[PDB]
Amino acid sequence: FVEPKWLCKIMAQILTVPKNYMTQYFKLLEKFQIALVPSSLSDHRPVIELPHCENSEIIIRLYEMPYFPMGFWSRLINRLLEISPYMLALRPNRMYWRQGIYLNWSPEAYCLVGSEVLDNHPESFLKITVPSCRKGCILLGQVVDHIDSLMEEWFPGLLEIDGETLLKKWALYSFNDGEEHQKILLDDLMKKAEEGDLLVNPDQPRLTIPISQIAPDLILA
Amino acid sequence: PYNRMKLMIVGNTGSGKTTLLQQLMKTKSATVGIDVKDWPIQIRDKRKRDLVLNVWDFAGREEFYSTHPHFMTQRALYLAVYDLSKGQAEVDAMKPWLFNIKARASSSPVILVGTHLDVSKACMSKITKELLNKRGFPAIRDYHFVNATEESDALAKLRKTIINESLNFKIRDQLVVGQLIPDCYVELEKIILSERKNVPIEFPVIDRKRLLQLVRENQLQLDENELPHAVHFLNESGVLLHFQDPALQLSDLYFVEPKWLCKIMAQILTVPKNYMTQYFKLLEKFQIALVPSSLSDHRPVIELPHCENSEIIIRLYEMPYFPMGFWSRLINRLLEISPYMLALRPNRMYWRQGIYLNWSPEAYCLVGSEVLDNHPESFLKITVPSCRKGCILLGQVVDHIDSLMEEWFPGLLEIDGETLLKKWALYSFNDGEEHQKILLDDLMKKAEEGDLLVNPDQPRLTIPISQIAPDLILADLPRNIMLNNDELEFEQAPEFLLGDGSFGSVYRAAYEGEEVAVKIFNKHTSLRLLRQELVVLCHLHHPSLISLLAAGIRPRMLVMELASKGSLDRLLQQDKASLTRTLQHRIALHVADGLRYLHSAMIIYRDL
Ligand SMILES: Nc1nc2c(ncn2[C@@H]2O[C@H](COP(=O)(O)OP(=O)(O)O)[C@@H](O)[C@H]2O)c(=O)[nH]1
Repeated sequence: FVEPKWLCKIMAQILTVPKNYMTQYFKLLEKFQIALVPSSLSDHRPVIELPHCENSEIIIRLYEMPYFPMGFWSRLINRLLEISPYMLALRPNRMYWRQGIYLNWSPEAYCLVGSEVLDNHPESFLKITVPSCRKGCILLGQVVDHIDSLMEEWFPGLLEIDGETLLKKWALYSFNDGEEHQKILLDDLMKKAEEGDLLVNPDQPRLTIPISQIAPDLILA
Repeated sequence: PYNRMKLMIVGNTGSGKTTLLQQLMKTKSATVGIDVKDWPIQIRDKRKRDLVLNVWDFAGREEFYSTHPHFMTQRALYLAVYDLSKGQAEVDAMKPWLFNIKARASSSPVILVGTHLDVSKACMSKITKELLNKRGFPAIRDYHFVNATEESDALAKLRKTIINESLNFKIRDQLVVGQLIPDCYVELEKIILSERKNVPIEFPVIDRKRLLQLVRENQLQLDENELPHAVHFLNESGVLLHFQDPALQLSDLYFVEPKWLCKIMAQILTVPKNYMTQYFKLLEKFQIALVPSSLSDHRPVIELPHCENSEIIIRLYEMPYFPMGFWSRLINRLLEISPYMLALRPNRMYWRQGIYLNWSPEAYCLVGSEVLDNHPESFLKITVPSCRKGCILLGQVVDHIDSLMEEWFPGLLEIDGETLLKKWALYSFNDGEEHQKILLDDLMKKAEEGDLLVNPDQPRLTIPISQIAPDLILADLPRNIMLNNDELEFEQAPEFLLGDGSFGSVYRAAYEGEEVAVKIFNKHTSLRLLRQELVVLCHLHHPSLISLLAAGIRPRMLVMELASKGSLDRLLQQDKASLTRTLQHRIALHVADGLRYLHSAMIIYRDL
């Protein structure tokens, strides 16, 4: 491509609306993240009543950052497009919007990534919900690896240590027996340093939780 | 004579209703709820029939539309005001309302009223006289171009027309305005009207004990067993509202002064510590609770697992518009009450016009409005996988929708015959690879039950009617049950082979070499009753309940095991000596075991 302003203008032409290069046109249209148009995806979370409530049947992980980078969700959705299967086959149900994916195989083999906003917190979050079963652990591993790879490849400044690091990965655990609520949130690096044992324990050590059912990407689960 | 009738003032937002009403009753702010009132018309003619219309000034704004179909009845006259100012398009903007008057109250008059005559476009009578007269619409009987905010010969003629058109109602020559009632009913109405004043304004509700105390404290001779009929009749006339249904805990509370109830319930759609639970119960009864309205109206992209025309089953439902609270009642009805198995909670993704329950990549179900090109009508496409669990889901969903239509919107099924609701079934002779599923009206396919296949002009192609409409052929049930008609040896016509006299239409036949008792459920009725009985019977499996052998569509029949010694009643009549103490005990034990198993499945065997 010589004279790049023409390429850039032509590629951005369709976001407001040579018979040989149609296929190359579509290929580089996907390379610019224009193709299913990832932009204009209604921006509105559709109500989703997951099969599994109960703090002892789902695994949550957050991803905190001051704002989502510009083309973050587009590249993420494109990256997660059926490239994260529970098994090693079956095509899953998928319900995209501008800030989420929600692949869903079965009532025990689903995965919902998607922005979730909290009260009294101007930051942005990327809560990931996943069932506690084996297939769930597999999905959580794949999703976390894809996100981490995207961050390291496109937005390096979000990982540069000065140290708030501008990206604090949380892991939501609930000592509260699953019945009670308000999952205590623990920074991921602290739990990594808590790999010496295989459990987490509160001030009252009668309670305990295995680190597998909190962050099964650290312990090889 | 009961001189009381409901006048309902329907219309769109901003068009003059409360101002027209203030000038109709000469009674010299956006409506919230339905704003009930009542004005008495003292007719000065020789027939000085002092009638009392109770008006219902319906709110035009859309957010309240979910609760309006609860307050649209037959024994009522309708107005329909439509703001002449924005002419030629405000008439085409109130066609939904007229279609809804048609669906809910199919035989009630409608007096079109064009307000805003001061500003401007009176040639809107053209579209009124061409498109709005008889093409699927609720029998318009007068049309006035009136002003509001001032009385004149226009409003005078409009008021006189309301009076006349009220008195001459005559549903099947009945003259609603002057029918007869037991005098105790009007006495009860007068004591209720007096109780309207002596009740706290913050809570006008009255208690069933307070009503009993009131009817006893005066000379009203209404017995306790008579009160339901009376209070329900006063309910129909819009005096007091009440809900005798025991599913709710409200039957002890009788809503007097209904305008307060309606306003209070619609209060939360714009935003007494004892009745919090009852509050929520009747909030769900009005379809307010998860708020089914304000559900973002935007279909979220859904990439189903299964493309390919030979792996999904489609069914449409065509109608000119969706009725007012249609999708709300439907979503509420489909709320996990349609499981693939007979357990597991499925994933659910609601929006304002869809549900999409989803168990597995082969056990999903997506109901939801789908709009087509070059078709102003509305559709209710239902997608479902072709497997067994899919067939089960399609059966349940179709039955729920059909039930809702027959219960709430009867006018959408009344045959004149376009019928205003044409259920399609999408089949694809195109081998599944190719596309453009040929659409076949369901009734035509029902008449194609003589065979078990559909065949095109080129009969080399064929499709089994199971993989098109498995609710007609008995495939939606578990445990495929058709009776292999080659092995049945039934003879219907002779009374020779009646199972016995007065067992219904149960006959005797020999199926697969053994004698069986075959009930002929065939009649003018549809497969509703047969499929209901087959669903109930298909999963019982107890040694003290009659076992199901087969079922057939040609004709509609049931095949069950044959009890050789007949019913117990005949034994008690004919051979009393055959019963001994051991046999009597065994019969009692077996019937007790049967009832025990039924109650273990939460089923009530009505009479025994
Ligand atoms: N000039 C004029 N104004 C009208 C007429 N009818 C209604 N309006 C205006 O329309 C408004 C009526 O609002 P309303 O119908 O009560 O709203 P609704 O309760 O939602 O139906 C008032 O502000 C009136 O001034 C009319 O015939 N002539």
